[PDB]
Amino acid sequence: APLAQRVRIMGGTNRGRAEVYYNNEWGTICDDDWDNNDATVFCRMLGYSRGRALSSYGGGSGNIWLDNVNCRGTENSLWDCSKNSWGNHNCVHNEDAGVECS
Repeated sequence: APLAQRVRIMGGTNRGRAEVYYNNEWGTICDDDWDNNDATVFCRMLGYSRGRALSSYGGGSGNIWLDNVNCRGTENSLWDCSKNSWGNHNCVHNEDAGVECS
């Protein structure tokens, strides 16, 4: 491993705006229907075991890629979740969803 893989942060929280990489650009997730099940799926992708949804975390820019995300909670990826068409939203970045992963 690189040295970069020989450090880690344990027993705390990673909290912030949830972003997703689609069509070669980072974009954000509207908080419409964004819930703990969605947050857990998102956080699982980063190797965490639980996510809590933070409504209207805000602060993003550019594309809003996802809206009305409706995960069962058991998906390995947001790509497996039911949601609006990618890039189909009626949102602004004040509504950008966040997560507290742990």
